[PDB]
Amino acid sequence: MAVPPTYADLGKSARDVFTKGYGFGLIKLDLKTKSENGLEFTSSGSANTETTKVTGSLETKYRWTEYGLTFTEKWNTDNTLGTEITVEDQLARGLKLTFDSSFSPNTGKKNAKIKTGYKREHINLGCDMDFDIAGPSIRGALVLGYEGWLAGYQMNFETAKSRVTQSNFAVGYKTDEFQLHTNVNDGTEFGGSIYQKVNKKLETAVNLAWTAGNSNTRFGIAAKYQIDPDACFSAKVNNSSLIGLGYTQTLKPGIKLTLSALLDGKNVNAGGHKLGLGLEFQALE
Repeated sequence: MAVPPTYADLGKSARDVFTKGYGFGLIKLDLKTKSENGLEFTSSGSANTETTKVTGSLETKYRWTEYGLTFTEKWNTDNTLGTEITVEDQLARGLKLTFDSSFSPNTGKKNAKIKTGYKREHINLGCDMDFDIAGPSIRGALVLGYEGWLAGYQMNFETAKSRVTQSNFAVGYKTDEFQLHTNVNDGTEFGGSIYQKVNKKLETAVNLAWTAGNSNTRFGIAAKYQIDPDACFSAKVNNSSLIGLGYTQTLKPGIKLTLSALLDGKNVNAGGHKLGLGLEFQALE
């Protein structure tokens, strides 16, 4: 059983480029300190320095053994409450148990979800059940792996009703320089993502999806261009003429500067620019 993170290859390309990147002109912060002693500490969030609009999250995390125990506690300023604790089973190799807590906006009480992952040498099985008091929802995930092609489908069955609430789908193939994954988010958005590497130049990813309702094609391309070990520029544009770039610059061992800006080609000069300035601090050594 040599089972790679195939489920993770379904959205690694897509999630990064698909995200809008709507910066309100504010500051993003991230600080992560790792120790291989069960300790992981993360501080993250965004603050608008124009008056005082600070919303973020604080993560108290526990990391014991790389492929063993990971405890995640996080609380958002939005009052939402997130928990995810993962334990890898040593008897059943490829068996992953994680206990999740869903982050309640108004309730303030975290809610219990049970997340299970079984890896078979060709395909990945995942059972995730969110327990609501009036009607729990059980979502089943299956990632398929067959010579050259990688596939996935995650379905949400709502026992609160008689019905599926979310339908997620993934298909594609992996090649030396090209990775393609067709991804579906509900019946409402279905499209494909292409990951292409330009040797020693830059790396580009394409995401475009069709959204049910009208004949809309959503097209977007992102490329991360690295010239320096301490400097890498990542730019993406969406077919809505929206150009957003993020510049990652390392200022000495421990400080990452991330400049991000979405320029609405619709009329940035008179319509406004989207801005995100982010500092990422890390303690490893």
